[PDB]
Amino acid sequence: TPLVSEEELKLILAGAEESGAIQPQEEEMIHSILELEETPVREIMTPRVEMVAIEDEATLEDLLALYREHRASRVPVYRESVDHIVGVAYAKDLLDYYCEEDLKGRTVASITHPPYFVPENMDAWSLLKELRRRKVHMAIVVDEFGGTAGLVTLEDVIEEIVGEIYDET
Amino acid sequence: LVSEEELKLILAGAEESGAIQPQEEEMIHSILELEETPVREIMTPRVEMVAIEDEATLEDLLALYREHRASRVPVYRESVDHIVGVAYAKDLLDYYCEEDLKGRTVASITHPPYFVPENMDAWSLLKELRRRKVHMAIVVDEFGGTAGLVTLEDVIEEIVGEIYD
Repeated sequence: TPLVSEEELKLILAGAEESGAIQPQEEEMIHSILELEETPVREIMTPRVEMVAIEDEATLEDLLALYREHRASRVPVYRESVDHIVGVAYAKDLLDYYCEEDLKGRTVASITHPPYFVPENMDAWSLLKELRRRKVHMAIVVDEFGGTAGLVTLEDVIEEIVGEIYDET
Repeated sequence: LVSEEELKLILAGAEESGAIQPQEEEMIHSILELEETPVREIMTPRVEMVAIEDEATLEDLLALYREHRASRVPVYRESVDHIVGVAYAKDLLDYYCEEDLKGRTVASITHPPYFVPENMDAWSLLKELRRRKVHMAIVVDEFGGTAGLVTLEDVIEEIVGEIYD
């Protein structure tokens, strides 16, 4: 019945927290849902200078060594430099070859998944929708000149809703 | 000071005013429904669990991963009704093929389990998973048997919808 703007809705959500009608984390999650459409992926991505990446003609043994050193479960794959991403490799795919053959016998290109590119100013609400329907849960973020701006994952969006939960061990 | 009755009317008013689109309001409703969802309704039941005995070798675990593709595997002692931990398949990458895989068993890499009752709500579960920094819980029945398993992703999918595998 009441005519309610999105601005008013946010203010009422704070009032429901103070009223104890909703728990503080319930309010924060609902508020974060509302902020998704206003959050560009540039603010939640792993930036280019912080991402773990590997060249396409490296071997699965190099990828294994990379995993043991940095813990990155998903690794962008590039040809000449990190500004030319040609796909994405998953550390867990090594388990299909580990101790079954010499990991030096295959290149990373042989297990690479096709990349999904999103611009820096895409909003996190749109990103959530796009990521959910695809079999790869990460996107390569591209700057306004076509270079690599960074990486963003479905997990990164989820964490904006529920907070950080757990990472490594 | 806003009552819980008003909050539900206001979210309804907000969709009808154009403030939020229906998917957004579906997500918000799911958030508010988490405390009324028992883990029993979102868990993988015992009859669909993939589990491994704790004295199986790391080689057995690797073979099981290739057959069934589960990244996290409950670990049990005598039958699946005595879960003693959880094994993470990528931890295998940290062990050498030459002797660790037949020299070690799943018990060498198991993480201690977190047990919850069947009627625990998904809101309480989410908070506990956050506090304990684990992504999985073993759901137990009233008699201490294994009812199933429930994961952080199970809860997330209640909020955002199905995630294509």
